[PDB]
Amino acid sequence: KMKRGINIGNALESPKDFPWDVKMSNKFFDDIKDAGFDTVRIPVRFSDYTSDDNFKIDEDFFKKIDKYVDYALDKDLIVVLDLHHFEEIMKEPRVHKEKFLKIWQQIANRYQKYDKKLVFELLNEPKENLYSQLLNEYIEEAIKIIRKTNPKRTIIVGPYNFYQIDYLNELNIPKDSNIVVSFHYYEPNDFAFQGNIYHKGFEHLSNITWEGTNEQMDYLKKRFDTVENWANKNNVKIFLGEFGVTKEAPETSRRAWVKAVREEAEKRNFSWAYWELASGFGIYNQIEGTWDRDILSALIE
Ligand SMILES: OC[C@H]1O[C@@H](O)[C@H](O)[C@@H](O)[C@@H]1O
Repeated sequence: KMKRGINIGNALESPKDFPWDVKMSNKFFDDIKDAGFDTVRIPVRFSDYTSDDNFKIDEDFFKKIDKYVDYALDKDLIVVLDLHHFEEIMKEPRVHKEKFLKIWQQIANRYQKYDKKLVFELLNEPKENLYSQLLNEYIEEAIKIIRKTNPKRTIIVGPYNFYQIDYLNELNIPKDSNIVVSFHYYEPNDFAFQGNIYHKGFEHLSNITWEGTNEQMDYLKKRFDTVENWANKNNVKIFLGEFGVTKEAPETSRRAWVKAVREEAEKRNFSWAYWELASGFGIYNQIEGTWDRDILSALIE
């Protein structure tokens, strides 16, 4: 099902009391669908909308999610609903385990009848103190809750340290046929993030190139070898849930990197979703509804 996807980023994963620079809008799903994408990824920071008791998700905000998911779903888009930027659980996972499992109880109860095309992504980029042996324990506990109301819906999990290839070996594949494994890919980091203010440590880089040299192509291929090999041995399909390049980077390298990564993904039967529609990594002007053909051409011929 999933192949060509895009993230609506820096939108609903914004902090509850500080919105970021992209305003979610139904027109987005029209233009994404018409561009050739079959899949949209929607990061949502539900953790900012809980009664911090039974951890009841604010119904107001929750209705906002009904609006866009239904609209997206009523265009035949696959919608990955993604619990994004749950920051407190990365610092003290043991304190927020229950808050995490309560959150997925509500989500699964509420969209249990929804079309197959609605997919669940449990926890974006586990990092810091939520290390693998806890992450796996919480992942198994969340799937068994979800599986009472959503027994066949697709569920996406990912490894520790920002969904990193290097931590796939520690990620446990659950007892379950309907699970996709996701990694993120932005290597090399200094080229992909250069000049972006939101990427702490990268904001003052400048004019770094990716020309597609043989060593550069070789590295990319070996990194993707590592993931394919893992996925073969574990009989799971892989989803490249985020990849992209900031706008500040050199126009021509940006296109070549994105093409090369997209191509390598498809070459190995990976679904993918480009990091980010309309923000600092974007390829789409939210004010005029126009695309950056130069980058869009790299993603979809
Ligand atoms: O999704 C994680 C992060 O990635 C960056 O692209 C966004 O600009 C940041 O504000 C966000 O914290």
